[PDB]
Amino acid sequence: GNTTSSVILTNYMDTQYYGEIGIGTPPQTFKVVFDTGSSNVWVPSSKCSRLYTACVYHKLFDASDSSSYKHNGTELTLRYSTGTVSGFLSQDIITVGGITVTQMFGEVTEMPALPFMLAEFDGVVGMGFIEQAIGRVTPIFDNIISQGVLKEDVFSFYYNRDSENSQSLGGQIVLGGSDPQHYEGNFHYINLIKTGVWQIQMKGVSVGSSTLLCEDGCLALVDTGASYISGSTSSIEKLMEALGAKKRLFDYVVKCNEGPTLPDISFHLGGKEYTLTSADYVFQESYSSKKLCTLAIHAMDIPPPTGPTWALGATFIRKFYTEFDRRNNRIGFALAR
Ligand SMILES: Cc1c(F)cccc1Cc1c(C(=O)N2CCNCC2)c2c(C)c(O)ccc2n1-c1ccccc1
Ligand SMILES: *[C@@H]1O[C@H](CO)[C@@H](O)[C@H](O)[C@H]1NC(C)=O
Repeated sequence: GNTTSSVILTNYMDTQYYGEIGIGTPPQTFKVVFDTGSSNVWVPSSKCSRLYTACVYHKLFDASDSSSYKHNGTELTLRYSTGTVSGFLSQDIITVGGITVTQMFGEVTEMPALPFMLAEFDGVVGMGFIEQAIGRVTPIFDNIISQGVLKEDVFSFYYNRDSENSQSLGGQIVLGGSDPQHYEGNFHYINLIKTGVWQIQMKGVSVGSSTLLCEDGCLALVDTGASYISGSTSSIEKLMEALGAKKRLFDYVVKCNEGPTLPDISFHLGGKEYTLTSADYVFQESYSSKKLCTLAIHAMDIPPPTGPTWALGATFIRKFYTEFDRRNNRIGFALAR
């Protein structure tokens, strides 16, 4: 094809980057996360019981008001690291930044308050492969590819650092290419181990001088939907000990005064070193000794086949403009701007 389509994203507190999609005729609009760590499209359904408070706060899809709706009704359960959703399959017309696709998506009827009440987004757009799609439903990007409209069989992610300003731009996804306005230098491509998962080989994690972890290799899933960089509980508990961070219920803290003194964290990928400074991974809300600052790193035990793995989420993507190459089954990284 000849076309490139861009989706503008909203940056919510550096943890959620969401765009807009339209479903049905006339379009019903939803705030969605474009997730490379999953392959299914879902939105909350009007058929969701209002005893799920998450369904009371989010925008619901009503099939009754869509003229393009095609019923299916097959049940589906989508299990994620942070929680689970259930619903049934439905078919309709989806609009993603100028591209219109006939897509099979989940109408969510069971949506727990934890974590979904914390979500600013209503639904999810899975950017993974059909190999990871629950119910073997064709993912949205495969359907866009089938239209033969895109210049390249690629998609890119730009996540902005700045969240507290307007006119700034929260982020951007480019379908069919990369925006050279948002990166500098050249892409360094790392090939995927196998097709089916946006996962690459990682050959070490360095805290300061020493390569404290992942010597003899480990895995790294490049997940656009993950707020933070994650590792296994054992890798994390070890990394956090090295930094001097204190384990809480869910997230790790450090004394705000100690934040800028923290050592650099480096990730060995495709023979290159991808380094994060303490400015990149500490939520530096203050410098007070009497205050605690959160780190944009946490533990996540991802079960097999995918895991155990590290996950390079928004924390990593903010520093490195990421290109997802479906044609050559590789991931490209470049310094973001
Ligand atoms: C963001 C997201 C998604 F895109 C698809 C499915 C589930 C989630 C929820 C969700 C996460 C999640 O389970 N996944 C798995 C599939 N790929 C995306 C990340 C998640 C992860 C793993 C984190 O390390 C940190 C926050 C997370 N949020 C989260 C963020 C903000 C508020 C509440 C939760
Ligand atoms: C739902 O869609 C799938 C497409 O893979 C089809 O094989 C199945 O029979 C459908 N069920 C209904 C009730 O339309």
